[PDB]
Amino acid sequence: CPLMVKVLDAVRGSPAINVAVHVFRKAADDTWEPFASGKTSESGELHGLTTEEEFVEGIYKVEIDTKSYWKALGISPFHEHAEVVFTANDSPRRYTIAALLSPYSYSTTAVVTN
Amino acid sequence: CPLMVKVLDAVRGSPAINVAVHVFRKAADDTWEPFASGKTSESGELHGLTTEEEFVEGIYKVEIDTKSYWKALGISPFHEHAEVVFTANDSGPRRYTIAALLSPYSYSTTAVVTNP
Amino acid sequence: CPLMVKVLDAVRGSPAINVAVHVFRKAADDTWEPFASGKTSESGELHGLTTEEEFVEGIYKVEIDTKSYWKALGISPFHEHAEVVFTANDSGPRRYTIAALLSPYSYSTTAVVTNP
Amino acid sequence: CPLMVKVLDAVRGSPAINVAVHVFRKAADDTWEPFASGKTSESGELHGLTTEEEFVEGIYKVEIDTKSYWKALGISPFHEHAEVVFTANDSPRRYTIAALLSPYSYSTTAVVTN
Ligand SMILES: O=C(O)Cc1ccccc1Nc1c(Cl)cccc1Cl
Ligand SMILES: O=C(O)Cc1ccccc1Nc1c(Cl)cccc1Cl
Repeated sequence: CPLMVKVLDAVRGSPAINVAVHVFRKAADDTWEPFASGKTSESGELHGLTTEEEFVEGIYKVEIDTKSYWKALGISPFHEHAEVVFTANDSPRRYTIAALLSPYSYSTTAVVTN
Repeated sequence: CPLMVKVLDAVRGSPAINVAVHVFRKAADDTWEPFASGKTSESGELHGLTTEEEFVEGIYKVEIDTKSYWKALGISPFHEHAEVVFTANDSGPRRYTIAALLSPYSYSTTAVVTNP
Repeated sequence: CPLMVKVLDAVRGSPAINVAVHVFRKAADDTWEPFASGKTSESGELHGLTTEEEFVEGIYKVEIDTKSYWKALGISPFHEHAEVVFTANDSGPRRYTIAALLSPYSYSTTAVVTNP
Repeated sequence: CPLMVKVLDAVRGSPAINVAVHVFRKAADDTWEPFASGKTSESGELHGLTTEEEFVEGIYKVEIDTKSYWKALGISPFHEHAEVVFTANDSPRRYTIAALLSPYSYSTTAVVTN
């Protein structure tokens, strides 16, 4: 599993469950190409987005549909989503994209390991 | 000032100086139209991006050029740039402060929204 | 102003107002001696805690009373209070801004350190 | 495992390895009593600090020795440590205390689950 997403709720102190995540790859013409997607599990985790064979070097965008998440909890959010844009690089790389969510704030970190 | 950006450096314990910022607005046709751009000052702040008249209701994207910043300092960062996307002024004019705290492999961003 | 505190609310997208702050200094005998205290204003800022003369070299603890804050608003938070412990002024006098961003189950804190 | 600590490095984008963690319980006389301790593993994780039988309701402090961590990497840190003070409460509770570290900044979150 080369690319994993982890999403947490800073208001309830829990995994953020059933959050839609869309991954895009940057094409040669600079448009964003749909690459992979899913919903976070009960652990707030999203696995099996892609394989090592497909996950070539390039610029990727991970879009976390945070607005819909806060809406379903009855809370008015600030952001449309959270966007994590980065270059995948063969020179470590099991990528964990973690995001902590608040109504008016989010943080994201990359955990890159062998 | 209706839209302002503040950036801090979590490695140096300092304002993030000379950080390029590009602001876009979602157009009728769903494309990101260039709206405003600037660079953070010595205080890590960016003011005078727009006016109260030009800053109408819409979906805005604030792109903080974090990679260029860390690179300009001999650090190879994870992110290309931090992207803050939000609907602004949908219940009348508000004033927005987009705050960001930067580490090479992490950032957090928060919004301060006040009613003038 | 050599020591200042700024607090934001990540739930409301606002300054955290009326947040109690207690500052302690490590004494010769290793105990935490009361140093200064105050409350954040409408801007979420706390100034005038100490002077440049009183703020000598030492290990300081800034206690931001986050539980009291969230409780005063009908939210049951995780943390009792955020604790920022640091050595100050060990290479001559500096000015410190302790910044904190609060969520019910999370906070981040950063330091802005400037040479006057 | 009622209490788990996870520590990450925001500069290198990795688990923070070999970080000393000390847990204290608040005594009736308001002093901090040594409760449990350890070093974070290669995954930046610390498990088996305590058991359900011992982890009774009360105020606990998790002290993360961040200064020593940054020193060993040759980096001058701001904080003496990171302190996470909280009440353990029987009314969820598998507690994960997560901390993300930078030289002049840290964030911490509680992930509390059933
Ligand atoms: O991911 C973030 O940036 C938010 C954050 C803040 C404080 C402590 C931990 C985390 N994230 C986090 C968590 Cl809560 C668990 C596993 C891995 C990570 Cl990166
Ligand atoms: O800016 C953010 O979103 C994160 C953050 C984390 C910890 C401490 C401060 C901040 N932000 C922040 C900033 Cl960038 C300026 C003034 C006051 C604050 Cl609280």
